[PDB]
Amino acid sequence: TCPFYKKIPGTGFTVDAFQYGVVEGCTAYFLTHFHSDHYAGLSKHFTFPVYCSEITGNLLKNKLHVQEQYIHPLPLDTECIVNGVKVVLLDANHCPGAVMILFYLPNGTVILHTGDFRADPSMERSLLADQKVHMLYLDTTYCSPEYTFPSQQEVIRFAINTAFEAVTLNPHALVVCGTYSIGKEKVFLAIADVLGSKVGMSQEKYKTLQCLNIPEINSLITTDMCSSLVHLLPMMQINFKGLQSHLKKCGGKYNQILAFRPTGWTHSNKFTRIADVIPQTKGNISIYGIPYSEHSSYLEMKRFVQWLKPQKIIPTVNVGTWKSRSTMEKYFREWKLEAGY
Ligand code: NI
Repeated sequence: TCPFYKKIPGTGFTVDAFQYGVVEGCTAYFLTHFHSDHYAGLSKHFTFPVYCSEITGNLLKNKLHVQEQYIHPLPLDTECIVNGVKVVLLDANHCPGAVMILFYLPNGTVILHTGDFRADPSMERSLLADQKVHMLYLDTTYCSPEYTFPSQQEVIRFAINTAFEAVTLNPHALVVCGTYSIGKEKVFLAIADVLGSKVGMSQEKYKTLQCLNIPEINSLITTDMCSSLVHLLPMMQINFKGLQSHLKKCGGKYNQILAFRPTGWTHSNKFTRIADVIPQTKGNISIYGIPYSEHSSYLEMKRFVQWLKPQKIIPTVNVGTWKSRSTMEKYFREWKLEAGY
């Protein structure tokens, strides 16, 4: 049954709650972003109102075939009225089309649901600064102090320099980048840009990217693999067997693969600096794991919450074990005591 942390009190609303069947007394289903754990259960047969960003609405219509009459896209940073309740969508700095939702309840409570986010100081100057928030439903994916990682900018710098060096030394090398959902587009796009190539990909992936309103996308992506030296593959295929196989398919156009797997976190971060990262190599294949995250680090999350000073925090991630839940609640108390709220 629908967990409490997907329900907005004082409304008929749910958030990312599409896998429970008909939620009893839900008059509007919000979807924060197009990732499978959050959209699971949507299809062409869904007949209730879905509220989302324009980009998420493009993906609903074109990838899952949800009918147009049930998609209610809302513009960002704009006061809107839904079943008599004022709401605002804000940029979550997650994947394309991902939002946070501000709800202004009739009784005067103000709730922020972050959906999935990577906290950023830029948020401290949006519509959030203009009023107080009583309840925060928080993306706690990496809510433990061992989760440190570099800025997205330092990681893209490392990838571009690595790729440019490799292909300049060997103009017959192929670069491969893994993907399994929308998000992290900058990795493969920035590499293609420095090399003067388009990114080659499957028809289904090309379709997904064309839903995202990315400026100048017809210039950066293609389905013609033959004309490209940056290929996008499913993440699962980013291993020595999958890559040896792919290289065979290219028919002696290329004699080396440099591949990138942008993971969330990996334990090498506690010990290693981005400058200090090395690939796994076998034969003429090298694989780099790079810590490109689209979730808050522990310190980025902590800053955001200590700025916002909510009266109550409701975690939405890692809530399934008692030891996790208990540890998170202890961090929230430290933060409140340190900041004085
Ligand atoms: Ni997500």
